[PDB]
Amino acid sequence: GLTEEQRMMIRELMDAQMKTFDTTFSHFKNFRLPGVLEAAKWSQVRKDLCSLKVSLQLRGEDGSVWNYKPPADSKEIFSLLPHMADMSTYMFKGIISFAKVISYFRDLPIEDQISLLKGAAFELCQLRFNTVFNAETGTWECGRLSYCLEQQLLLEPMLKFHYMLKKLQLHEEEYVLMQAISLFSPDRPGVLQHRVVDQLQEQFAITLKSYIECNRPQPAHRFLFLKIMAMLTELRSINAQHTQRLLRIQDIHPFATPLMQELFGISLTERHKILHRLLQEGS
Amino acid sequence: GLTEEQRMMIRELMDAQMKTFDTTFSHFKNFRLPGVLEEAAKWSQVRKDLCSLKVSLQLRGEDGSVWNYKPPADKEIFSLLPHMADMSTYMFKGIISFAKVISYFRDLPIEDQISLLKGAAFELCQLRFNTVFNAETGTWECGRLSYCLEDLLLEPMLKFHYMLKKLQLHEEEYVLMQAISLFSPDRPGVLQHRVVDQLQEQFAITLKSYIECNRPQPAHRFLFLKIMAMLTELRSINAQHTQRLLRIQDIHPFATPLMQELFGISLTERHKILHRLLQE
Ligand SMILES: CCC[C@H](CC)Oc1ccc(C(C)(C)C)cc1NC(=O)c1nnn(-c2cc(OC)ccc2OC)c1C
Ligand SMILES: CCC[C@H](CC)Oc1ccc(C(C)(C)C)cc1NC(=O)c1nnn(-c2cc(OC)ccc2OC)c1C
Repeated sequence: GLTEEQRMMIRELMDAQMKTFDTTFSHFKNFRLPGVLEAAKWSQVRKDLCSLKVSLQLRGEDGSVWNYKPPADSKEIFSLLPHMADMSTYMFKGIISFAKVISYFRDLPIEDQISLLKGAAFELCQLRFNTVFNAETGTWECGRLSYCLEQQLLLEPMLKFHYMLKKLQLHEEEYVLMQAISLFSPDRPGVLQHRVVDQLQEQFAITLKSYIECNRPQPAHRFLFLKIMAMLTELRSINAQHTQRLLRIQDIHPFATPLMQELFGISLTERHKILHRLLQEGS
Repeated sequence: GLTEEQRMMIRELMDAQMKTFDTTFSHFKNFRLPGVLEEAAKWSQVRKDLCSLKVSLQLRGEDGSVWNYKPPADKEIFSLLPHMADMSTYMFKGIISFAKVISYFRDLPIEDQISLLKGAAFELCQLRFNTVFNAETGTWECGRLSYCLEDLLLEPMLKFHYMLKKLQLHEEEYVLMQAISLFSPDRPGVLQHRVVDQLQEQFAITLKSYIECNRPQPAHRFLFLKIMAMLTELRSINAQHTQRLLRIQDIHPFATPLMQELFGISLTERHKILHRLLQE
């Protein structure tokens, strides 16, 4: 059905996903939590966060449950950001390990490996979040941790993206191929090997198109490849929107972890020491 | 009305209660919380104890947020023990200060003060908890903290709080219950048996007189005897749960240093912490 390299290409991506995606978040610990007790600069920031209002649930090995309901909109809308920054950083660290396992990624120059991950970090993080997202309950089920949302919501692009993508009912192979196509974006800022990364991206897209033809005869999956490519384009647009929105919040309320600071621009390898160090460390 | 000495008795008890009862729990900080992670017959008795009064904890925040802790189901039954040990220790400190403000209590020998507090600590604590208990929601409202019961009256402690709240007692009747319970002449280790009994009788007479003077005559003709019956039932619950606490401590230590003295884990030589608090 698939060519020998296509079969090996999917097997490597699926193996990398298994080795680097902590779906139960069993190794996510020592994270911050909400404590137990210039007009437009502050207004426009709040206008977006209301759509992303979530309640946190922390289940334990003994069966107990901690549940955090967020405060209502009235500096109280930034109570969950230190936790989300710790969670995002943990997810990105798994994303970094995902790229290190891919052979086509290791052979790139070290600065291109930094540039590619810097542009696809948010996109690969939301793709993984979609696999743990529950469309019915509106909850991201992250093992011990759960994030439950609190029409006017779908107006937010990130929310509409997760519902549209979950509605496609993608296989694990299609998800990990989306991650590869997003990661190997030749037109990211700072990329040097534009041609090599572009050639790699094209082979992943062909492999995705071929895989869909071999496993989706159903009419519900008509034009699924073109739908996926459109979603990846939309996710890249959402990346630019949220990355700039995040910088505004950091400007008013510092919350980014040291690794997240490198991702935002707050020698290439000299200003990305943590990312450079993580790219040299092995699994 | 009441005699001037009876009025001064209530005025001093109310003054002590005002100075020593943090009704809003504003100073109850730095407490432990459940984390985010033959001996058979010993554990057999322990499980039967903890599963009787399982509660869920709620934490309202200054910003309006709410933390809520649901307990597990049947070494998992020990998750709320450190928090309650912190809560009981804080409550008893206010109980100790309550007795120190009473002049009739300071004039007692230091050993009798230890014996009385040792036997009335649990009873005076549940009486104070009853005033912050909501019968409708089944929740003890301790300011920022709330303890909600989990889906009862079969348990005596549970029916006690509902029956006592049903009486709708005044502040003066509550603080008189505390005095009658504190000045129990038949506590273990009490020496001044006659003096404490005479004091308890004066508190009881004052309580009976207060009810006759501030309540409708026929509707509350047995309200005093209802109160005495509740105090009798509460003293039985004391020995039952204090024995229950000794079992749990034997298998799983959780009691704070002050609680250890309260349980038996020279009367002043084995109650040095309690002795120090009575001196200051
Ligand atoms: C599915 C979306 C994720 C998350 C999981 C349930 O949903 C949220 C829920 C509630 C909230 C608030 C409003 C209550 C705080 C936020 C979020 N979402 C983030 O916290 C988030 N998601 N991705 N990133 C991110 C990561 C990055 O690389 C490390 C670079 C740039 C990034 O943002 C441009 C971040 C910071
Ligand atoms: C009814 C109101 C109390 C409390 C508030 C909701 O209900 C509980 C709920 C759950 C639990 C567990 C089972 C989950 C731990 C326990 C308790 N109850 C105690 O934690 C308690 N209440 N009083 N005392 C006490 C005090 C003392 O000196 C002041 C001496 C000996 C004492 O115990 C014999 C204690 C230790």
